[PDB]
Amino acid sequence: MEEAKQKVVDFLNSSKFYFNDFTDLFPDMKQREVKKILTALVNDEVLEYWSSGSTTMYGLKGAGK
Amino acid sequence: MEEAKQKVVDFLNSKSKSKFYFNDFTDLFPDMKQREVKKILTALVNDEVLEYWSSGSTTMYGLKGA
Repeated sequence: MEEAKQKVVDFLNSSKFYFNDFTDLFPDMKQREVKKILTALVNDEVLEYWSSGSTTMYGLKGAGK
Repeated sequence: MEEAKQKVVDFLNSKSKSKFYFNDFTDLFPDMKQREVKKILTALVNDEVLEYWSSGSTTMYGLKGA
């Protein structure tokens, strides 16, 4: 798959991570760009996300369970 | 994803251990051919939804990260 998406899968495939923890890992990306990459992974069901506090939290599919 | 692949995902995303045998899945899909079940599971592994394990004389599958 895509390189930026694989970077996200490997980081978690190893704590609690929010949307801004990901935008920190992609310095040369826009907030818009990173949200799209993470949303594409949720669509494909590699990741699963939800509303947590005043932002969003992401994890590998089944993290909640 | 397609119905056959979503079926697999719903079963593993439950409260159910980390990995199951290839035959645990063919057990769930009695209608499907063994070849077709191996096909969808290999595809799910290719898309990194599932992790693949060689176990004994057979194979094991589970949610990536499990």
